[PDB]
Amino acid sequence: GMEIDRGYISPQFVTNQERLLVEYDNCRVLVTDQKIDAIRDIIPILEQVTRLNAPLLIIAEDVSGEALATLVVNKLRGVLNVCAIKAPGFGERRKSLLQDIAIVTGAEFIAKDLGMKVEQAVVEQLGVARKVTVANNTTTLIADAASKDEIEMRIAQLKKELAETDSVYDTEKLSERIAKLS
Repeated sequence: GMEIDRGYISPQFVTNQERLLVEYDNCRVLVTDQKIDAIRDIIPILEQVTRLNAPLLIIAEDVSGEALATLVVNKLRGVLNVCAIKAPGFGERRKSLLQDIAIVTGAEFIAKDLGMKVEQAVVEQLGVARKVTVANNTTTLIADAASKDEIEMRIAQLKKELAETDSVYDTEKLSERIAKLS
């Protein structure tokens, strides 16, 4: 499946005690490049997802403070299965990867540059992954919600970048991104 080089933000999210893994089926996915720290930011979507009986994976710039504390407590006390991971990479590269993840999961990228805020997120904006496995250092998503036209559009976009790039690093990352999308 599709791998992300980031693991769980807290080990308290673990569902598999023996393997120290988070293991979800049919998981809803929040995709954002915003930091989630204030409890007010996370409460609305948490309330909505709790009603749905679905697991939730949160991908954000970071999750910390009271917002993280609220997530761990709701998981530990059996309200819902939820896990947070950091968005991969940095800067424009992080943005590009989140766009990829949004496409693959059919999520709306709650992007800071477009003025989208986590506080007004609704379930409609969440993506879905068939299988989610979160380890301490990596995450693997299996998804079937992607529009194949969107995938082909994205690959065409990345194709031009790959043909044009002259660095080994970007050559490696772009060619592997096209693989993750394919």
